[PDB]
Amino acid sequence: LVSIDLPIEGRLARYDLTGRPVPFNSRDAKAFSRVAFAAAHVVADPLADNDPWLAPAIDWERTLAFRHRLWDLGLGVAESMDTAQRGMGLGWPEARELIRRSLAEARGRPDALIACGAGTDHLAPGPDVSIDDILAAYESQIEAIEAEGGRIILMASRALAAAAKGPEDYIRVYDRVLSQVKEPVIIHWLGEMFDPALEGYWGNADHMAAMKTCLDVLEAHAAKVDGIKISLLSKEKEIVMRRQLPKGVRMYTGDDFNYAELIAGDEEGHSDALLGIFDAIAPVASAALEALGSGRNGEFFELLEPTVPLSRHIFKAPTRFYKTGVVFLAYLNGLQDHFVMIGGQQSARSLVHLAELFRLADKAGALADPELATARMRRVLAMHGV
Repeated sequence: LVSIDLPIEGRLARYDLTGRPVPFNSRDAKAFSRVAFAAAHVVADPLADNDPWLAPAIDWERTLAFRHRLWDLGLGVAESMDTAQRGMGLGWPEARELIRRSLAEARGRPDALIACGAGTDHLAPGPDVSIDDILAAYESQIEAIEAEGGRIILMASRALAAAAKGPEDYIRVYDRVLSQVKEPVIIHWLGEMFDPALEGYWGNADHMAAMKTCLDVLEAHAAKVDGIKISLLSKEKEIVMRRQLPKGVRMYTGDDFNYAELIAGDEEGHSDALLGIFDAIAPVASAALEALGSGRNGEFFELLEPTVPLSRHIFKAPTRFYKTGVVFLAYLNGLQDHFVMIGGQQSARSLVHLAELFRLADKAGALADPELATARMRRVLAMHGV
């Protein structure tokens, strides 16, 4: 019986932990009936002589240990993605290095699925940045990744969102890029709540009309496109899109609010998964993907539905700070020994939010080690003078 006093409404109240941790169990992806990636976070080095809001310092050992944890659970790894703070703390040089190390770890394992974010993030949006400049940016990163034997997740581009004079520029850019990739790609449609500089991507401010342009690209280069990850957090928009998708082009859900419903699917289809939440609830997701693969849909929901409130909390407005809840949860689970983040983002959620995160994590069976989680929460409260 573990109990802790936690902040609610300016005051402090008893919370008794009541969750049964879902036990960590090693698993092979073949036990699943879905293709599931976790977009994995980065562990900062808390001893480096960096300026924390200006430039990052990474703990490689701790960062790579977390990729192995994901591979162990059968989950794939989506590297240097939005969850690894790409474009918002993690520059291209550090992203390229993380990609390089992770690929090398992967080849060291029989069971390591991994795909690497390739984009434009080394290029500043500019009033005279050209389409050619943008193609050069994409191919530069794409070639860098392919040289390390990586499959690509094709990221949305900040410079293109600012240079594009309509839908036709997206068509041309993705036409050259996709005809020049060497292997099937997963296209990433990242919404503005995650990246405000990706405003009106595909050439329209309206998501329903931007969808049209996006669908057109996938039709045009279907063989070169393994899938699309949508991160708009609009569940109706995903369902409508996954039904219009070409033969052999997968729908990877990016919807951390609605993943359980979407992964299980409807009477028309399901979607696969490429989720930042799968990082934070890795053990549970694994256990549930196994149940789903065993046609045991009841246990799938029993395991996953309790995480859903935790997830909605972690990704709540302002949503771009979800990474804080993810790394805080890693810290509670002892996957790292500190709560220091690239960009100094440990501080982007209130204490009240971190305490609520702890309760929802408890009730979702997402605290692997409740006693350790509780001690760590206590150290965090003490630091805040509680």
